[PDB]
Amino acid sequence: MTIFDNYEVWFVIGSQHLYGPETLRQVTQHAEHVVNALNTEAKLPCKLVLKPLGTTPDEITAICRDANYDDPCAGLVVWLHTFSPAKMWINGLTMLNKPLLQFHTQFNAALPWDSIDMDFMNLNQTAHGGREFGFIGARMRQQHAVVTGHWQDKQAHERIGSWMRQAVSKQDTRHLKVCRFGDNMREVAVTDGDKVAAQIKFGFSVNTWAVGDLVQVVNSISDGDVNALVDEYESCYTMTPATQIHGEKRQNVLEAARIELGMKRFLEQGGFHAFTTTFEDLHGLKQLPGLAVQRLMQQGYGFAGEGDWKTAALLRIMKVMSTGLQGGTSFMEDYTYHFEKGNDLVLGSHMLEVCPSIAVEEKPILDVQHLGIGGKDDPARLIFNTQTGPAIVASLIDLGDRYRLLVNCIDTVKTPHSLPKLPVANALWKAQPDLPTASEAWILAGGAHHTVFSHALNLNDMRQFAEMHDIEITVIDNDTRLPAFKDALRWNEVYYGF
Amino acid sequence: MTIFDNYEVWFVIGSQHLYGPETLRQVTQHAEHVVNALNTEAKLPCKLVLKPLGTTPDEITAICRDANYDDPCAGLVVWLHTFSPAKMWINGLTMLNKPLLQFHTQFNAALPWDSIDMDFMNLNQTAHGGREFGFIGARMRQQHAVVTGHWQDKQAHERIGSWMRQAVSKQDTRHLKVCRFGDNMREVAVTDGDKVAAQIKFGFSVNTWAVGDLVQVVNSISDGDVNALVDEYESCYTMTPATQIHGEKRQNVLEAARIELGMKRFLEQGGFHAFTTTFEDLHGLKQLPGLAVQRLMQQGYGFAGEGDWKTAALLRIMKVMSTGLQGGTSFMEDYTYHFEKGNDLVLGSHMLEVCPSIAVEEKPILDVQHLGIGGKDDPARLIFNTQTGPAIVASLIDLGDRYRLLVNCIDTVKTPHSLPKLPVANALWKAQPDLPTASEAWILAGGAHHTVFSHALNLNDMRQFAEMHDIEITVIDNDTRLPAFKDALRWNEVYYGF
Amino acid sequence: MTIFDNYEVWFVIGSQHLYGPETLRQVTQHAEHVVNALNTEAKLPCKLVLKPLGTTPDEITAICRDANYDDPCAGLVVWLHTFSPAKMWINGLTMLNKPLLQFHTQFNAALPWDSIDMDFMNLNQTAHGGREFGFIGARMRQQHAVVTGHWQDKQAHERIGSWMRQAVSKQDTRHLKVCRFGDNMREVAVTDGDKVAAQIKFGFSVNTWAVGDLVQVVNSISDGDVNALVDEYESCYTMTPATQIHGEKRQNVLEAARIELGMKRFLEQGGFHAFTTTFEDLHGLKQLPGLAVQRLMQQGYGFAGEGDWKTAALLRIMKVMSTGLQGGTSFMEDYTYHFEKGNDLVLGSHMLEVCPSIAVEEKPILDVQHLGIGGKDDPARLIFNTQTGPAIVASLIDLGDRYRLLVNCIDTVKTPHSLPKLPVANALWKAQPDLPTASEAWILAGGAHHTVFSHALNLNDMRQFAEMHDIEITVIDNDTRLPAFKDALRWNEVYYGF
Repeated sequence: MTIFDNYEVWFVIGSQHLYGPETLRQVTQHAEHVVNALNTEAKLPCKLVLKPLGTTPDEITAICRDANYDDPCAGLVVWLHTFSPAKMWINGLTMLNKPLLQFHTQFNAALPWDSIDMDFMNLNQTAHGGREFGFIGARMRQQHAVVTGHWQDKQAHERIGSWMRQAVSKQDTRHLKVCRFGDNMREVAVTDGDKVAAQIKFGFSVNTWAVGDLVQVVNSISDGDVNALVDEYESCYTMTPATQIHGEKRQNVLEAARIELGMKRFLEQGGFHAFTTTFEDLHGLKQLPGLAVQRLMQQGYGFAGEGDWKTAALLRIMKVMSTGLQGGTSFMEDYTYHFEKGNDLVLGSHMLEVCPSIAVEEKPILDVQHLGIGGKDDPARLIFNTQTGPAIVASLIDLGDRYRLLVNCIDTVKTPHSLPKLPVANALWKAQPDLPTASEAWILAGGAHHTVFSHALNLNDMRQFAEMHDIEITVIDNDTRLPAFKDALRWNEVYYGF
Repeated sequence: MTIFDNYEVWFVIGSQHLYGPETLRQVTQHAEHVVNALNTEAKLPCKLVLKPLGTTPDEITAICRDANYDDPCAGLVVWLHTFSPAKMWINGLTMLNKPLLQFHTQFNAALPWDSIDMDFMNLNQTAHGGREFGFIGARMRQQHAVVTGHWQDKQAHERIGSWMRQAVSKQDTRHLKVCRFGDNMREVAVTDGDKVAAQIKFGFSVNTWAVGDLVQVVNSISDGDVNALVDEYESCYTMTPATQIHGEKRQNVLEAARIELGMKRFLEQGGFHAFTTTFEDLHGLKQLPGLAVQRLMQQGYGFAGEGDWKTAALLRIMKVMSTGLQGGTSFMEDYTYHFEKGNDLVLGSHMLEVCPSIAVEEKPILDVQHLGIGGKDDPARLIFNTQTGPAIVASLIDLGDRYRLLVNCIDTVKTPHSLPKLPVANALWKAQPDLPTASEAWILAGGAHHTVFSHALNLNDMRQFAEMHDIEITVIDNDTRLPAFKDALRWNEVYYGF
Repeated sequence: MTIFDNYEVWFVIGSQHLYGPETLRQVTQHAEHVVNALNTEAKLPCKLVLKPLGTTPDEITAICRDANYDDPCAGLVVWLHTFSPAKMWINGLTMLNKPLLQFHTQFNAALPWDSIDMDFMNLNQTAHGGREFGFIGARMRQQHAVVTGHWQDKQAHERIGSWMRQAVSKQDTRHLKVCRFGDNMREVAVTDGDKVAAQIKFGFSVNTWAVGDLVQVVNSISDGDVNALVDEYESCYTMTPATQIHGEKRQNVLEAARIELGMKRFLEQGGFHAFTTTFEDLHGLKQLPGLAVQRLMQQGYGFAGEGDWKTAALLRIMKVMSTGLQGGTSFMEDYTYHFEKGNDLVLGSHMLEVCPSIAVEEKPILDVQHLGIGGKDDPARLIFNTQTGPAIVASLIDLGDRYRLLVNCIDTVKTPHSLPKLPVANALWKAQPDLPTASEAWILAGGAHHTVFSHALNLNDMRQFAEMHDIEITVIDNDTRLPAFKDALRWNEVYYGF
């Protein structure tokens, strides 16, 4: 059902062939226990596969070599059970293109004070075997996450799982394809950048199909398929008068449905996971994609406005990252502010394309469209309010020589009064320290008007993402002060400038 | 007539106000003498304007301040007639946005052995004044050029003017706009890159207009204007049978003409200096621009193949750069090779778009057109051979964190046999160390299949260009040997890495 | 027979799916033809295996994933028959742990002037395809080798063959295991270093077994096996009076034979490819291994003196690298100098251990003399002179933070007089530029007394070895002038440090 089902994390036990046939018989026993117990009762993002024992250099190397080849292998989890001379792991860890997590754990939870003896110690001694291995990861300067705790520790399952979540995100993105329909909005900087660099670093691809190629597909959709989707609109949304049968903008709705169906067929047949649109190039289309883009976002496709491939891929990444979690995740742009002592708010939205995934209700579908921008018909769109609660906004920017991920922790809030004249959906939030510091820190630290908004993911998730891809995370939240913030920008600039 | 006539170089004399009103009266005399003589008899790319004497700090700052503000000022050439203490220049030089050359010259050629005294020595002491000014330039790591010689020395004139050329090239590029008709060829790397970086570094802009916008201007061109251009095709070119009036592909000639006029009206109204096309987006166009692009390249515009804005911008830069010189500057792609002991040759061409400024003859305008690529009607193009003699091929590439300019010296040669079946123009050359070494260095050293070919400019011009923009020049010529070539790549990597 | 024959180089063809089922048929035809002919008629170090066409991104990534997994795959030679957009290669080149060479070739040698057309040019377009691929290697800063030439050019074969040698070399060294009997000689800096850094960098393993473990195996070898080897000694060497039956040191010949068998059985059962010994620790051994090490060197094992694992390894690597070539390859030490005008010579030798692979005649085998260093009985050894001709002397040293490969081009020479009182085998050469400059340069550039001498290999092989492992090559040859030599040492220091 889920794309987590297409991945596994390998459970690899580290130790040494020089123990004994019986001793190693005992460690597999524990391993088979803990792994089964975790798969059944730990509710982890995906499955753990116990691999044979990593005892000798050639076997550890063999595990890594298989791990690289196996496309369902999203990373390794190594339990350092006994004492596994890090030198065996060298050759393996050198070749290994898949992430690693050391689970620094212990079979028993309490120390058996009265029955502890050398034949115990000579089995289960992760306390120092774990540390020897920690060194070689540090010495080689490899990522290597670390989680400590007993294997039944619910808090440890939580940390282990979020790591698996990132490990899976990492693999998927290697195959993530973005389709652009036209180029960037002219004279814009932040949405521009080096697609080659992005593919090298993250693995996602970005290529552009001419709006006309889309238009051909849009124009081939049958009137029946068109009408069928409008029946699903009628059942999913609250149709305004102009929207219903006999309404003045009834045709503008069918045209929207058509476009959505053309964009769907196009993306499915091209195998794409995200896309962009541009209002400066819609020759052949009746209206700018609105409703269409909203529903596709909800169905899982990433998207960003004016040719903005970075955000579009980021949306898809974070959408996949959020699978099985409760929360929304949308393309988002800061539209305007409300200045008021103690209640500085940011209204978020876009031209049209906001994802219903973050909504509360059942969404009105209107046109009231006269969208002057683009020079087209009145586009259909979903209008709605955004759910209340803790959220994050993230932006990935290209600084030229490296990437930086800015994430601002925010809190969404109910609109204080209705919004009758606003023909687009809205999100409304209080930005973390406070608006001035939040905005100033965001502006100082580069980084853009386009973001991904998410109720599902949090600061902890984005920190792991940044580490997993070795990029600077710039954090804006309740603990942000600008002097420290500025210093961190500088000190990171020399660090990541290497 | 020339765009060199909208620019001038400022002749600034350095001295110090402590010499005497009459010593200063004599340096001005020399300066007026020198400057007048050079404008009259040195045949320099553009005019020298003698500014007032730079004797105090405020005076020198004022001159730099003016130089910045004056759009026609392409740079300064400074003569240090006497000692002009360098601190006086610090504030002027810290704000100076224009490039600078020290003309390390003297009024007298010969030393007047029998008359020389302190009077003569307090006047004209460039021998040491020029060295004090060198210090400050080097101390501030500013890219100051130096030419040493007597002011009448015709070799100095040459090098002085060669500099003035790059100065003017530098200013024009700050206003160079590129129009892209669609995006990069999909999946292609070299043609891609950071348009923001390029604008920051070189000052030229790259933005994309929808083929639709062009298509609109192509369709509005009137029949009379179309047939008028076909009257100049018939007068300029040798028309193949299919090209003439009752010919089977007369229609395809008229359609090329209209594409040309549409492209020219669009480019003129947009104020553009170079442009690109992409065969993966020709919706609304009858045929891929061939003839049209070739005549626009001859008329001055930069152009490159598959949304390749760097090479297109480069073509325009090098065209402008080559004004008043031996001409022959074109878009080029290395098409195929000829392997034979002591005669390894490269055939250069492209799909269609080869500029006729490098032609010998006066060229056939054929259709024999089946161009499968792009999937449009049969293109009109110009077939011709390239002139014999020394040339260069240049490629500017984005290494992500910086740019590299590759230049290969070459020698074009008349084809040994006719090319009756090849429906495109052709260059044919010997690459200068030899083909294997020249191709291996080019491959090793980044940088691509698209190039700017030129008879009119040489390696020393490109060297100054690279100096002027502070970028690596990777040189491939008769003196190239691979081990040392590779070492330079390494050592330059760390140098230009900060 | 060779260990080259357990390795294969993959012939990987770049193209693109958009060309057509028939165009792609023709490239596979050329491919089958090229590869087939090279396997038959090119005499390459090992076999080329043609992989399926690399046409789409997922196919190219598959090929790299497979390439990594397959133990016999030693590298890839890629021919970009057609333009093959390099972004398709990114995800694969990112994971590719195996070395790559672009063979910039063409199916035809001569341009078919009278028949060449778009058809021919749709197919066969390496001239541009190879350059786009060149870019991506250079942008990703990967080591991609390149050879340009028609595929029947015999010099291209030579150069491509040379690359494969290094490819096969690199894989074999990944499995190379060194066995140390004792630790490094006390207070020596050269032979000491980080064995982990080495394993990380090169993949060979160094681990010390105690001499008591070797002494056990030596003591367990039966008398009949010992005598069986003394038969093979009598038939291979010229035995001195004291060596022959009834000779005063006949029992010393048996004790060497018994030690030779003790080490060979120990090395076989351990799976070792190279080893070291130390005279400060020979407890339980009747004599220092002398003839035993020389014959094992001949038989292909790596070896250096007092716990010098780096050189021992290097011997094995360079012996394996040289398989099928004509030349010696011996462990060596710079024993003494001859100082004369125009006849400055260096006598090479060691305590005992000099490899008979570099000898001329059939060697005398003596226990001629009393080795008074850290031990007991007079050891047996092989006395001989070295071949004449061009050679190289090399050494890998560890500068703490990185490795450096010193290579001095030399010329061996017949000994101008007999050597009747020297009981060790000797080499004698005239070091390039000259003895004062070569020895200074060698001392200035870190490295040490222990070296690998080799007639078989040359400077070109060592240059390719250094690139393959991204280490500094420090070359000392006729072209070496010291100021420039010091300069490079500096400029490399900053390049490789960081």
